[PDB]
Amino acid sequence: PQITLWKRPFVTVKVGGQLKEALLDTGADNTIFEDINLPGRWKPKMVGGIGGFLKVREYDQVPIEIAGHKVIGTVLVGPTPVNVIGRDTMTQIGATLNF
Amino acid sequence: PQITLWKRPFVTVKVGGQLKEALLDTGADNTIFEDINLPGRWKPKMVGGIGGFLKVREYDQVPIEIAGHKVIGTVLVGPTPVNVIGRDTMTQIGATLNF
Repeated sequence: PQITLWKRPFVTVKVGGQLKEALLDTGADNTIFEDINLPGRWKPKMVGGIGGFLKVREYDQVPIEIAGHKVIGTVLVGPTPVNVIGRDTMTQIGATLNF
Repeated sequence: PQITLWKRPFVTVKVGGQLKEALLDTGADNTIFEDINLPGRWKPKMVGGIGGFLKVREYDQVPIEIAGHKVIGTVLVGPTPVNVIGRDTMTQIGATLNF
């Protein structure tokens, strides 16, 4: 649908099998979740951080659905204050910014 | 304008009478610029994540123009990877997220 920005743009997402709230974040390149149980095959990911490598897993072949749109994407699992839907998943979903 | 997310959603802005480029960032509550000189008193604020917690400055009565729209409010000044137009400013121009 169509979202104004008075509230943070949290949306309900079905990721893998599970329902989570995630923020649509046009400033973020990737889609990251924390606190999650993906059944997928994951691979480790190298992400440089303060004090060394952050603990970050990558899941491909992830069913993602937001507002009826069902897609297969890539989800990073790592430390993040909220779940974020970055531009990688927004573009697969035809999301535009309007003004 | 109607702006897709294949690239980083940068636009031209006039902040405190000066032209800049900034990323339209739906995941940021506030607008922040680096490397600008504003008139008047500031207040200490902090923005975080990791990279750490960053002490920043908040200025008031600051004019922002995005496509002939105009708002006079607060902005943050401090270290930031790119200039950022946050929700606080994007609501003042009518911006929406459409999926």
